Amino acid sequence: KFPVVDLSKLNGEERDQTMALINEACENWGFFEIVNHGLPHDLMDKIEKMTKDHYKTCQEQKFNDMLKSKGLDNLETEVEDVDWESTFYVRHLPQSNLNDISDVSDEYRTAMKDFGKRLENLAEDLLDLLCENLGLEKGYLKKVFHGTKGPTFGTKVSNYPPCPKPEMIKGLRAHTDAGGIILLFQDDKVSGLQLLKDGDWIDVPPLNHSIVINLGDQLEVITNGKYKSVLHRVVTQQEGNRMSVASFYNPGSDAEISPATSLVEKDSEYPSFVFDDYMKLYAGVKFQPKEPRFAAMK
Amino acid sequence: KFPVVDLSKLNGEERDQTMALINEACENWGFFEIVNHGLPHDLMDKIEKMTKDHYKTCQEQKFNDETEVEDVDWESTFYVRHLPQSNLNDISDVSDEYRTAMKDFGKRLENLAEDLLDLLCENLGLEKGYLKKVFHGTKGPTFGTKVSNYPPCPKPEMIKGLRAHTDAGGIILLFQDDKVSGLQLLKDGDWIDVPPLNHSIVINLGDQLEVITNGKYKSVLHRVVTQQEGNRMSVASFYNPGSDAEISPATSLVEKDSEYPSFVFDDYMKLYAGVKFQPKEPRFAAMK
Amino acid sequence: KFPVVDLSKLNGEERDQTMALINEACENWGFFEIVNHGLPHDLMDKIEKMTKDHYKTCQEQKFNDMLKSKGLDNLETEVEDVDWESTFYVRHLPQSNLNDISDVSDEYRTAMKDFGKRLENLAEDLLDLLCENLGLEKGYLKKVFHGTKGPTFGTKVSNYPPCPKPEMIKGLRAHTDAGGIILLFQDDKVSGLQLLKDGDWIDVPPLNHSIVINLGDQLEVITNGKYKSVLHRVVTQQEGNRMSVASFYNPGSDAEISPATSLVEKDSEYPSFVFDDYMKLYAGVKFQPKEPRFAAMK
Amino acid sequence: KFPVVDLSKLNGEERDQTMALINEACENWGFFEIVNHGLPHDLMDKIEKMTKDHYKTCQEQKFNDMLKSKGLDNLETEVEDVDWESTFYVRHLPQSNLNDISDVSDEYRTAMKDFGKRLENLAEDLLDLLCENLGLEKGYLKKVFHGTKGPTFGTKVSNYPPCPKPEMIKGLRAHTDAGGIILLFQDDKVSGLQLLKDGDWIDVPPLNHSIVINLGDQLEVITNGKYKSVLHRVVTQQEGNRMSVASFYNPGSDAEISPATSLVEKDSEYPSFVFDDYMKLYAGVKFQPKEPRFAAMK
Amino acid sequence: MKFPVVDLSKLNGEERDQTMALINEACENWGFFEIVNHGLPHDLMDKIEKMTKDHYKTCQEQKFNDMLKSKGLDNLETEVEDVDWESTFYVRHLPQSNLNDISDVSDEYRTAMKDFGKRLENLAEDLLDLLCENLGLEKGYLKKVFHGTKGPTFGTKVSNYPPCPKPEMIKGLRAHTDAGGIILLFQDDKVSGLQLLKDGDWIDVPPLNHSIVINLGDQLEVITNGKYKSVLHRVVTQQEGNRMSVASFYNPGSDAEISPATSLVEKDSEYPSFVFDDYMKLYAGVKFQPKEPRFAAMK
Ligand SMILES: O=C(O)c1ccccn1
Ligand SMILES: O=C(O)c1ccccn1
Ligand SMILES: O=C(O)c1ccccn1
Ligand SMILES: O=C(O)c1ccccn1
Ligand SMILES: O=C(O)c1ccccn1
Ligand SMILES: [Zn+2]
Ligand SMILES: [Zn+2]
Ligand SMILES: [Zn+2]
Ligand SMILES: [Zn+2]
Ligand SMILES: [Zn+2]
Repeated sequence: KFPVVDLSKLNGEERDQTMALINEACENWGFFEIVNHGLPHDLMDKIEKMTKDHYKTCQEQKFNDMLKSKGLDNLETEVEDVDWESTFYVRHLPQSNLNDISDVSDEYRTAMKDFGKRLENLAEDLLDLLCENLGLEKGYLKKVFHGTKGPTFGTKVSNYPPCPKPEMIKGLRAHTDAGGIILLFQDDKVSGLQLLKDGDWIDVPPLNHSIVINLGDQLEVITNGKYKSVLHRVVTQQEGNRMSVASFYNPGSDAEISPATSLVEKDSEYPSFVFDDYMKLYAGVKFQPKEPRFAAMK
Repeated sequence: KFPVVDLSKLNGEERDQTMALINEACENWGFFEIVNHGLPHDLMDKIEKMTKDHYKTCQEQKFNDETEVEDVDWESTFYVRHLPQSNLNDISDVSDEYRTAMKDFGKRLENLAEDLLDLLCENLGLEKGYLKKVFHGTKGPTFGTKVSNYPPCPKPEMIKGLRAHTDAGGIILLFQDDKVSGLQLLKDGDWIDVPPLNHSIVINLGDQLEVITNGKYKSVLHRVVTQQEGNRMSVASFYNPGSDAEISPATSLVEKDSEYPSFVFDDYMKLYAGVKFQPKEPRFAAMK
Repeated sequence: KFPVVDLSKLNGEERDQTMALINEACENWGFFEIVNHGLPHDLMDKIEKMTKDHYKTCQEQKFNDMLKSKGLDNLETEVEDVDWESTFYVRHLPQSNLNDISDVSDEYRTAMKDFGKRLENLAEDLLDLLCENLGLEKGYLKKVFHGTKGPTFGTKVSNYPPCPKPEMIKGLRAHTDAGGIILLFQDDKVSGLQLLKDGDWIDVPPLNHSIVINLGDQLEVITNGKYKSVLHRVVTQQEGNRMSVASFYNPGSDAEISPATSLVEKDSEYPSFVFDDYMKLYAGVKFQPKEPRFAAMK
Repeated sequence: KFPVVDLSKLNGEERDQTMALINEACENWGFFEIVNHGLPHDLMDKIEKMTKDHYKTCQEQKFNDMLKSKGLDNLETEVEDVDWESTFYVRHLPQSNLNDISDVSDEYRTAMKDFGKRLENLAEDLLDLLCENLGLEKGYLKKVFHGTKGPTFGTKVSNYPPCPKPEMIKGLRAHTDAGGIILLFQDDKVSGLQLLKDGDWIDVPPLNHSIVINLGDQLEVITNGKYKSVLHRVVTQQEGNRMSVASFYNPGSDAEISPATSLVEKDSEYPSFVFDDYMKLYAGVKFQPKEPRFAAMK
Repeated sequence: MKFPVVDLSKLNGEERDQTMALINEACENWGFFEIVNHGLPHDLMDKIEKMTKDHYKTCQEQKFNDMLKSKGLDNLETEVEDVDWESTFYVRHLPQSNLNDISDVSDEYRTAMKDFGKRLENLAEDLLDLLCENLGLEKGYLKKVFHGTKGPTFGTKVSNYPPCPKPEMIKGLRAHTDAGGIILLFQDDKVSGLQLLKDGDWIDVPPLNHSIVINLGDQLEVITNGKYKSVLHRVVTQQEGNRMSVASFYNPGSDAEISPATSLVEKDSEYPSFVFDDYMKLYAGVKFQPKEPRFAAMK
C-alpha cells in the first residue's frame, strides 16, 4: 500500500506515529503522498485548471511541432531516446523568471507565485522532519542546501498527452532525480507516474488535493545511503492527458554536499562534492544508471 | 466551358480579350479561375502542405464528433482575421511557420483582390479605385481567411459539404484543392463543377458587388458536395467592405430607379448571419 | 525550353509539327513530356494517392531504419555512393510479381495493373512514332524488343523523402537508363529530376497529369547514335517528398539488339549483342560512364 | 580599438575566443575586419589593380560627366543630396550580368567571378558563425535567406576620387545597409569609411589584405535587435582616390524575414515581412532614418 | 500605450506631485504629450483656427495648387520622398518680430497671432520650469541656457495639409526630429495626421479640441544627457480633410552655449557641447536625415 501521510497529525499526540510513517516511507519507498498539507484546495484547483488551459493555449501546438520534428507521428517501433512529454520550467529561486515567461496569463503567474512560495515553505518544513527522523540538528539540511545564494527552487510544469501506441514510448523514461526534495502536484484522474520497488513498477496513485513527495540524489549522499533516491517513470496511455506540476528544492550551486558525519561510521561509499559539479554531469546522463554519477564525484 | 483567365495576358495586345473574358464571367458565371496571378507557386505549395497537415494534427480527431441531413455542413473549419486587425498570432493551434506563411499569403491576396476590383472597375466604366473607396468605411476593408477541409463522407448523397448559398461580401479569392473536387456553382439550371486546377485561384463575387453594379454582376449560388474518399482543402479569403461602409448602386450604372437597396454593410452582415442558407432576394428587400 | 508534346495534336493538322518536335527532343534532349496521352486523370490521381499513402504506411520507417543502419543520420560530409531513395520494383512482363509485394492493398494492386497495361500500350504507340521519325517500318522497334517471351516491362515506385542537407547526398546519382523507353509519372509539386544538356543540369519540370518520356541505352544502339540516352539524376531537397512511378519498356532478355541497318551507312561504332548480357553488366556499373558498356559488348 | 578577427584561429583551440570577439563586434560595433580569411593575396592584389585601372579607363569619364550635369565642379557651399562617388554594380546571384558589362576586360571578369564565389562562400561561413553565437540551428540564416531563387549576391565597385573641398560633400552619406551581410574589400592606403559608435564617427582603418564585415537591416530583424545595423558613411579628402569593392549577400526577393522565435520573449518590436517589399521601400528612403522603415513593414 | 494627456490645472492643488510625475514619464517615454486646461483662452484658439483656415482658402490654396503645377505633382504616378505635401508660412516673434511684414494677413489675424504667441511663449517658459523641477535643475536653468545674448528664438509655423488624392505616394511632412527646445502645437481638432514613432510603431497624436501638443527638440536631448530624447514624427496626408497646424518653436538664442547639464553627467557624455547656431546651420541641410550624425558633427 502506497504511503499516504496526514500532515495535520503532526500537531498533536499522533505526531510520533506520523514521523515514524514518514521515516519508513523515506527508507523503503523513496516516495510518499501527503494530505492536509496546508495548501488551499482552492489554489490547487485553479493551478490545475490554468495549467490545463495553458496546455491547450500554449503547449499543445509546441508538442505536436515536436512529434513532427522527430517523426513520432507514427510509432511502429519502440522509442527509447525521447519522452512523450510537454514541459516548460518556472524558476523561483534564487532569481525568479516568472514575470518573463511571455505566454502565461497574469492570474496564472499570480497563482504560480503563491503556489511556489507555499511549496517552498512546505519543502523546508519537510526537511526539518527528515532532520528529526535522522537525528540531525534542526535546520541542518536547510543550511547544507543554502550555499552562497540560497537554495535553487523551480517548478516543472508538464503534460503527458494521450499516446496512440503507449507500448512504444514512455511519457518520461526511468530515472532518479538529481536534487534534494521534490513536491509534486499531479493529475487526480489520469494515472501514469510509477516507482520501482522490490523489482516491481508501482503506481503512484492519483489522489485529490494531495502532494507527492520524493527524495533526490543529494539526500541519498547526505544520509549516507539511509534514504535512497528511487527510480521512477511516467507511462503514457491512449486516453487521457496527465497533468504534472513538480517543484524541485535543490541545493545552491556552490553548496558543499557530503555525508553527514553523525550518519557515517565506516568510511562512506558516497562522495563529497559541490552540487553544481553534480548537476553539470547529471544533465547529460540523466537516463543512465545513478551509481556511476556518485563514483564520478570522487 | 468554365472561365479560366490568364492574368499574364493583361499587359499587351492580349488585354482586350482578357478583359472581355473577365467581364463575361462576372456577368454570366459569377465565378472564374485565374492563372499566372503573381502568387509564388512555392508559397501556395507551403500553404497547401501546412493546411493539410494542420488538419491531421489539430482537426481530424475532433471531427469524430441514415437519412438526408439538410441542416448540417460536412466541414472542418477555422477562421483567420487579417484586416482591420489580425488575430493570426492568437490562434492557438497554428505553428509559427504556418503563421508566417499565412501572413505573407494574406498580404499578397489582399493586393490581388484590389487589383481584381480595379479590373472590374474598368469593365464597369467606373473610375479606378472606386470599389476600393466604397469598401473602405472608417477602418478599411474587412479581410479574413476561412480554412476548411471537407473529409470523406460514407454517404455523400445524405449531406452536403456546404449547403447552397451566396456570399455576403465583396470579392472572394479561393485556393482550393487541386485534386479533390466538390465546389459547384448554379448556372442556367445546372450545378457546374468548379474544376480543381494546380496553382490557380478561384474568384467569385459576393452580394455587395451585385448591389453596387445594380445587378450587372450577380452573386451566384454555390455549394460543396462531399465524396466517399478524398479530403478537399479550402483556403478562402473574403475581401469585404468595412463595417460602416455605405453600399449602394453606383450612380453611373443606374439609368432607371434601381431595385437594389442602399444600406450600411454591417446591417447587411448582421442579418446575413442568421439567414445564410435562405434565399438571397429577401436580404436585399430587408435593407429597404 | 523543355519539350512538351501534346499528343492530341497528332489528329492531325499540326501532326507534322508534333512529329518534328518529338524528333528534336529525341535527338537533342533525350527527354520530353507528353500531355493528352489518353491515361485517365482519375487513375493517375488514385495511383499518386495510394503511392504516397503506401510510403507513409510501409516505407517511411523502413527508410529511417536504413538511414541509421548506414549512418546517413549524420551528413557531415559528402556521400557519393548512396542514393537518398525509397524504392520497390513491380514486374509486369513477361511474368508479373505484382501479387508478391505483400504490404500493398488489393485496390493499389488492381490500380497498378490497370495503369501498367495502359502505359504499356502508350509505350508501344510512342515506339511507333519513333519508327516513323526514323524512317523505320511500323512495328520495327516492338518486334526487335520482343525476343521469345515478349518485352520486359516493370515499374519502379520511388519516393525521395526530405533531406536535411541536400548538398551532401543525391536522391539518385547521375546515370543513363539501360533499357528502351521510360515512361515516368512524377510528383506534380516536388521537383528533383534533372537531365544533363549542353553542359548544364536542367530540371524536368513537374507538370500535373503529364508523363515524362526518356530513351534508354538500347535505343541509342538501335538508332546508331541518332537518339542518345541522356544522363539524369534526382536531387534531394529539405522539404518535400518527391514521388516517382517510372515504367521501363525494355527488350526481352534474349532479344538481339543491333543498329538498324537502314540507319547505318559508315560502319557502326555501336555493338550487336543480346539484351540480357547488357543488363547483367549494367547492374554492376550503373553509375559509372555509359560509353565503356557499349565497348564491353564487342 | 576597432575589432580585427583572425579567422584562421577558428580551426583550433582558440576558436571560442575568436567566436566571442565576433559576437562582441556584432553586438557593439556592427562592423569588424577579418584577416587570414580564405582569399589569396594575389587575387586581392589583382582585383585592386584592375579596379583602379578600370576607374581610369572607364569610370573617370562618367564621373566628370556626373559633375558636369550636377554642377559640382566648384563647391561654394554644402551639398547634402548627392554622393561624391563613382560606381558600377556587378550581379552574381541569382543571375550574373558579369558577361554583359561591356567595358570590363576578360581577365577582370575572370578575377571578379573568382572573387565573388569566394566571398559568397565566406558570407555563408560567417552566417553560420552568427547562428552559433545566436544559439540558432546551423544553416538557419542561409535557409531564411534562400526564398525560391536563392540569395541575392552582387558587388558594388566604387571609387571616391579626391574632392577639392571635402567639407562640402560626402563620398557617401550616412546610412544603414538594407541587406544581410556585407563584405568589403577597401583601399589599404586611402581611408574614408566611418561608422557611428557611442556618439562618435570612428574610422574603419585601411588594412592590407583584409575584409571589412558589417551587418544590414535584415539581420537586425532576424536577431530581434540583438545585432543592430549601424550607420556608416564615406568622407572625401583632397588627395587620394579610395577604392571600394563591396559585396552584398541579401535574402532572395520572396524570402520571409521575421525575428527568429528563439530570440523573442516579449512581443517583438520588429516586423515580419517579405524582403522585396523592404527593398522597394528602402531604395527611395536610403538616407532617411532607419527606424521608420521597420514601422512601415507592419 | 494610451497617448499622454496632462491636465495642467492639477498643478495648482493637492495633485501637483502626481501631475509632475506624469509629465516626467511622457518626457522620458513619449517625447510628446497633450496638455488641457493650459490657460490659453478657448475663444482665442477658436479665432486663430478660423482665421488660419480662412487665410489658407483665400490666400494659400491658389499658391498650393500652383506649387503642384510647377513641380508636376498633379500626377502622383510614383512615390515622392523629397517633397512635403504642405502649405506653410513662418512668423518670427523673437528676437525680432516680422509679424508686421507679412503682407497677406489681416490686421485682426496679425493681432490675434501676436497675442497667441505671447501666451505660448509664457507657457513655454512655464513648461521649461516644470522640466527643470523634474530633472533636479534649478528654477530658470533652461530659460537661462536658452537666452544667449539676445534672448531665445521664438517663431510660429502656420501650416495646412490639404487633401491629397493618393496619400500613399507623398507625406504631408517627412519624418524628422525638431532641432530646437520645446515645441507647442495647436493642431486641427477634427483632421488627424501627426504621428510619432514609439517602440517601432507610428502612433497618431489624436486631435483633441482646445488642447496643445507639446514635444521636445534635439537641444533638450543634449541638455538632459539623453534622459529626454527628441522623437521622430511625421504628418501623413488623407484623401479628404485639410489638417491645420499652428506650431510654435521655443529655441535657444543663436549664440547660446548648449551642453549636457553638469549634475546629470556622472560619466563622460556621448553628447557634444556646441553653440546653437552651428547646430541650426547644419540641421537646415540634413533635417530629414538621421538625428545621431548631427550630434556627432558637433564634436
Ligand atoms: O519530472 C520528473 O523528473 C519528476 C516529476 C515529479 C516527481 C518526480 N520526478
Ligand atoms: O465558404 C464559402 O462560403 C466559400 C468558400 C470559397 C469560395 C466561395 N465560398
Ligand atoms: O530511376 C530511374 O533511373 C529513372 C526514373 C524515372 C525516369 C528516368 N529514370
Ligand atoms: O556602399 C555601401 O553602402 C557600403 C560599402 C561597403 C561597406 C558598407 N557599405
Ligand atoms: O513642423 C514640425 O516640424 C512640427 C510641427 C508641430 C509639432 C512638431 N513638429
Ligand atoms: Zn523525476
Ligand atoms: Zn460561399
Ligand atoms: Zn534513370
Ligand atoms: Zn552601406
Ligand atoms: Zn517637427
